[PDB]
Amino acid sequence: TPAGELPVIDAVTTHAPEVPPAIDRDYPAKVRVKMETVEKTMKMDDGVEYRYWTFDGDVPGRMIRVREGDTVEVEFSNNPSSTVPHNVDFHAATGQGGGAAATFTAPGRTSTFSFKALQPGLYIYHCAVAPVGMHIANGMYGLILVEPKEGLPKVDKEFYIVQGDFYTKGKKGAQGLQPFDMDKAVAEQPEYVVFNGHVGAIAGDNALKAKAGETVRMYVGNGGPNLVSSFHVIGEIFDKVYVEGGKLINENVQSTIVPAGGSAIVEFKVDIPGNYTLVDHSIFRAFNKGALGQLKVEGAENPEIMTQKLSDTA
Amino acid sequence: ELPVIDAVTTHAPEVPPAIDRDYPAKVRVKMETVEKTMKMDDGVEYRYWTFDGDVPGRMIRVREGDTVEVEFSNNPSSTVPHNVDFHAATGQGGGAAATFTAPGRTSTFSFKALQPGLYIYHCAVAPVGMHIANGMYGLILVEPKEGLPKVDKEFYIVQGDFYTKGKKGAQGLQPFDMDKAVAEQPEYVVFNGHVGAIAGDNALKAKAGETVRMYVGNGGPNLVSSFHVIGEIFDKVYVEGGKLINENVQSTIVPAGGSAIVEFKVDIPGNYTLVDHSIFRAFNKGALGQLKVEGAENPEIMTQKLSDTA
Amino acid sequence: ELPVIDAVTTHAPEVPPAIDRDYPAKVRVKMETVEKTMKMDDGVEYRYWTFDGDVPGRMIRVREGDTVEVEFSNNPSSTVPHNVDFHAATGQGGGAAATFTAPGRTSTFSFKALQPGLYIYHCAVAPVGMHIANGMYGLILVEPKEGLPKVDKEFYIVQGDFYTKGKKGAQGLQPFDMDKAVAEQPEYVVFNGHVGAIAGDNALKAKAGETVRMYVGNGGPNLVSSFHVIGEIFDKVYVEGGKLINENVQSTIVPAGGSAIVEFKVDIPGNYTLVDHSIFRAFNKGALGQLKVEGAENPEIMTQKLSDTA
Ligand SMILES: [Cu+2]
Ligand SMILES: [Cu+2]
Ligand SMILES: [Cu+2]
Ligand SMILES: [Cu+2]
Ligand SMILES: [Cu+2]
Ligand SMILES: [Cu+2]
Ligand code: NA
Ligand code: NA
Ligand code: NA
Repeated sequence: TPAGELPVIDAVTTHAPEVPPAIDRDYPAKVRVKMETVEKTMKMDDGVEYRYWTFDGDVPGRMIRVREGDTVEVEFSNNPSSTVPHNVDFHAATGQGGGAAATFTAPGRTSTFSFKALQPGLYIYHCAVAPVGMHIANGMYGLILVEPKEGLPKVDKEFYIVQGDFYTKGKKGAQGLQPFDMDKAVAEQPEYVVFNGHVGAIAGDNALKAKAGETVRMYVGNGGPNLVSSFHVIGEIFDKVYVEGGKLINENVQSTIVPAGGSAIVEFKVDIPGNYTLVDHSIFRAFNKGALGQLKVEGAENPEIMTQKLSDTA
Repeated sequence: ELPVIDAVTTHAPEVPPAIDRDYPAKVRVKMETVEKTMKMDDGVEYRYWTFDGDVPGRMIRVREGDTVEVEFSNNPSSTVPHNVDFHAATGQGGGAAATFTAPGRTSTFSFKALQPGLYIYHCAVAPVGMHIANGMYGLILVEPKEGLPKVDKEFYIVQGDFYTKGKKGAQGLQPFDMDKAVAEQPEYVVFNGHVGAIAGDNALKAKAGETVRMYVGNGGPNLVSSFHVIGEIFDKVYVEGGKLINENVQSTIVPAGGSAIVEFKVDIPGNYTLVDHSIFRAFNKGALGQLKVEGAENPEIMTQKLSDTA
Repeated sequence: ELPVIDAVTTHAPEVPPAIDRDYPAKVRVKMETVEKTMKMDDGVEYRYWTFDGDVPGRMIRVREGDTVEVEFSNNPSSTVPHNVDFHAATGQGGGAAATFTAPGRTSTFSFKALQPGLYIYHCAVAPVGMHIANGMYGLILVEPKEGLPKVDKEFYIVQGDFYTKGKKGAQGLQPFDMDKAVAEQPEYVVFNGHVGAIAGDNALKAKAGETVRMYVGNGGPNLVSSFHVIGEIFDKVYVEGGKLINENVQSTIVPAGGSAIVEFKVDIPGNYTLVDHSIFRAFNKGALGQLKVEGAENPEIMTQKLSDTA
């Protein structure tokens, strides 16, 4: 069926950690997506600035949500102030470079192309301009969720989380604007490992929020470029894991691998209030390089699941 | 309320016996944190921080739906506080906040084991990486309500990476090296705390024809293990320690802060070698264990060298 | 006893024909270990240690329940002994002890392939890591008794990490660098022994509409691959080379000393890139292959650039 004969729907995309609403369609549609590539200076950590290359102004790019069988029409613009061309490779797309050749766009230009989402899953998209590693390492990646035809189960809370490793010339903590360091990248020796582009992006005042009793689903991406994440939530167990973001489901998992350029979906029920910490359990990444997020859960205590310190004695 | 049962815990590589119970119970566990100097390798000493005096901590075995009440003691000679985060526990820090214990003090708390699996537990005192890197980790097995299938031999194996200021082989007491840890460049990668801890005279033992199950933990702090047994194939793998079962696997990933269960039947006698198949860890950094199998040879499965010609 | 059959082995990226046998057989395999200098990249030489003259070794294909008889020769020009450990073999060293062969000698031994799967084989002479790092690894496929599903194209792909004294790009003969190996800091990461071994004029080839299966091994010694095909999605993944099947996976882990099988149908023409998606390995260290697919375009699946405006 030609895509021009399908009803046209403007995509609802979200900035991390938000997720677009679930799709209540039982028929294919032509989904129009607008993306802009912007090079901009942002805060990586306290007193540390970095020149990010972004989809739509932050890291990761905005999340896209479509249904298996949809045609995705992408209007791809590269901001005039950009120093280099950019494009996008959708791991959800079947064909040359996942769309990279069709979306090769110089600064001040706009490209359009479309692809059919043939297979459900949770797919990384990222820039593929040479040198690809640099474009990825500077923050050009995001997730597109392709729902199964029948949809996914309903859950109370959904979060959008993408891990990435960053390579600065100075050591972590070195102040000022820090340029990209190709040698550390080739050596796979990052200074920062973060969720959603920046240290503390989903921690402290920016923590994720939920209420006791709610079911939580996390769409977890790994833009890399290099590291593989042992993803874990302190204080919780994964009721379900879509292994490597695929169809296969594992259960009762404490820590699951997220491949580089890959993904995973994890689900768990937050039973009792508390502060839950997302980490890459290659643990020195979490507590020394920034691979640390927080989930605030409010509600009524339940001693039957866990008690506090009942006593301390000599 | 629930009947109270004293936990049977075991020092690696031993495993507690399977649970013959069909009802929930309150299982009492005693844990002590002890800082002590032990041998890492020939002529190399290390200041370990341990649960119950060695690395890994003692294995705990409970049943889905049990209440686990932990009596947590910190030796008076300890220099810092310690606690425990059970990946099996649901709630704040897996119990870390409730078990924050200064030297010479005892804490108690409890949690219900809601989900079966094989869960790492470890200290979570800041700086978390250092407490883990010094050896404070172990495994707790939460059986399914119906139990696990019977096997002849069960082993308790936990990999960890260690960071010494001196190069591997440097003699004497070797302090923890924060810079190498942050860089993820360990000097030692071992099973159960020390080079040779389950090799040579400390090898695991079985008999030909017996079914073997290994509960494999990875305390990290940083490395991911490509776990493999030289000379054998995994008939079953509980993927990442979860419910999903894989079969006919030669090498399986054990995530950092994660686990795996593998099963295989040892068909013929011989020495079978446990390794992290990121192989320079095994044969240069110490990630090497041995399973000695006794019994009658069988040429139909494998022969010795049949001929040597020019 | 058993009928005797001479093995059909293949040079990468080719795969032996599927087995149309419904009965067990004695499959005779001849292997020779050869040390030889070859091109790693433009103007870069390396002293490879090989099974049968290249990296990886030739692929072996047998049926579950077969007896594999190996005639193992070590070329007289070799400087050290070599052997082979089959991850498919059950028993001492996977055959390493039985095939320990000095230069100019020949060893024979046999093993029964008890379990189906896709198994790494590699040399295990001390120092094991160096023998592997110099290129001594390959794959043996043990079919299930009922065989595998039919596919149009089958490819044989093995990733390996290499450790040279000089930085990648340094011209001339590059010796093995033990220090970088222990640090797991490779200069080259390649498919099938060399930069470009399956790219450009050596690219893999298929036709639009064909189903493709890749037998993907990771000889290591150290790295774990996030295997990905740019422009495609894995319809099927035999997780870690085992019996378990995943679907709709973009990137799958290949453990060190492990394997994976992936399947996908190439719908439209184009150049598809095999990479380790630890992406600096692909575009800076050489872990890059190409699958060129010819056929008729289909804008319904993907279009070219439809417009370029201001
Ligand atoms: Cu770009
Ligand atoms: Cu990609
Ligand atoms: Cu501690
Ligand atoms: Cu933990
Ligand atoms: Cu050799
Ligand atoms: Cu091996
Ligand atoms: Na829960
Ligand atoms: Na066996
Ligand atoms: Na396809």
